[PDB]
Amino acid sequence: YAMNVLGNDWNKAYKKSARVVGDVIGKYHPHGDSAVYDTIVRMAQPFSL
DNA sequence: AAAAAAAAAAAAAAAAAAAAAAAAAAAAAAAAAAAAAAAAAAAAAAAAAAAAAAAAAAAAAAAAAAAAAAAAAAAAAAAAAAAAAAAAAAAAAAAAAAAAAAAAAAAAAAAAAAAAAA
Repeated sequence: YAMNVLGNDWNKAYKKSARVVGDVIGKYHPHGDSAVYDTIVRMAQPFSL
């Protein structure tokens, strides 16, 4: 939801993980940046999902 | 073959550390002035020594400041309670010599392989 609200569309330039993690922690998910970045990393990997 | 403990998966909680770059301070370790202390020379004020002397303890005795007695009154110091400072007694400890177990080099000799001769 945070990535969709920011505008990280599949046909647009990449945004840094720091910005997305900061937006998620600030707005929606108050549980520390390291876990959120680990979830983003696992979602991005081609051998996990 | 039963019990027990490690480890790994992924979203969660919470931490820790190494360097660069300049300018100032603070420890901490050195050369190097600078003065005590000590060994070994010559040198020179003090004790000795003697004769010669006269200044202060004895002695008479008055008298004038005195130390014990009496009294009143003020209140310093001593011993008993508590409450802090500061030092030996005893025990503990981190590196540190001693011992024991695993990694790397060593060649003796042979299995398997590669290569070529007639």
